[PDB]
Amino acid sequence: QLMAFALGILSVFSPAVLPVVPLIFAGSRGRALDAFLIVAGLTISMLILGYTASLFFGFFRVVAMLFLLIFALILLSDELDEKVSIFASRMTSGLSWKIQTLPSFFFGMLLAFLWLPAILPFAGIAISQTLLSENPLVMLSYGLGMAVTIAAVFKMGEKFVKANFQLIRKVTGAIVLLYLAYFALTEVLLLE
Repeated sequence: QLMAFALGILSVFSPAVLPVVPLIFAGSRGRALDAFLIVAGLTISMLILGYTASLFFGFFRVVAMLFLLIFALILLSDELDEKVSIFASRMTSGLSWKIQTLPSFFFGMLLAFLWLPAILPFAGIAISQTLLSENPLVMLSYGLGMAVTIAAVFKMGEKFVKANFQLIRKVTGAIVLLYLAYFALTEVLLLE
């Protein structure tokens, strides 16, 4: 949304684990603020795709995601763990082009990169949905992933949690859902 980016900054407030190690998908530093801008960034380029650009910045979408992969590499670096291993699994579900790819910037590789920036912005579109047209399909698909994640993060407003091991699990569901919603060959237009 035109304020979802702002929503993340509030999240940054909530300190939490001093190391704030990628756990609450939050943050607690100056450099982190710069990273927050990136999550917001993914939605604007993509919106043009909604129908069929062919005269905007279609190329920008692939390169933009490439820079993001660098941030993703740190997650894999982790000293092995659960969700991290499963997180890689999203790549198998997410990728598609294989026995029929279009020689370019490895479109499919780029897509895997794309999921990590979102989430709170993904949360931002949903707020828009309640006060905008109708489409329970996204909500129903989104709802199971959304309810667990939204409740845990809300706690941050007052103060995050020690480092609830359960909380990390919520992050994966939101990420899996976003790719499917974008695929929806409908909506995402609205603006004439």
